[PDB]
Amino acid sequence: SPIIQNVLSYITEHFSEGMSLKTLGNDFHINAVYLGQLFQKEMGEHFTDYLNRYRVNYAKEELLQTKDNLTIIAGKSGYTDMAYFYRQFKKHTGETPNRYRKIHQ
Repeated sequence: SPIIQNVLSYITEHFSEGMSLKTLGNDFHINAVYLGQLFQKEMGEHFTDYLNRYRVNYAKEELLQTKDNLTIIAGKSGYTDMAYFYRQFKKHTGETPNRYRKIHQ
């Protein structure tokens, strides 16, 4: 099992919890800088950009499947910084969260 496979699978299991190269490095006992570099090499993008797309893809479905609160949904998607969530959702869907909800729900 190459390291990259283990990390990719780990994201699927834990995407909603606090996660970074540093927490992954600690969990896997592997140098965090190297983990980031290996990720950039194999995936063609930064770890955080992959993780944001993954989280936003969850958020966008949760926004349509529920009438639950937006901040609550961001929390369930792995965001604690709401300004950051707002930026990231816009980046990965092309729309603001509540606009996306409006167009598609």
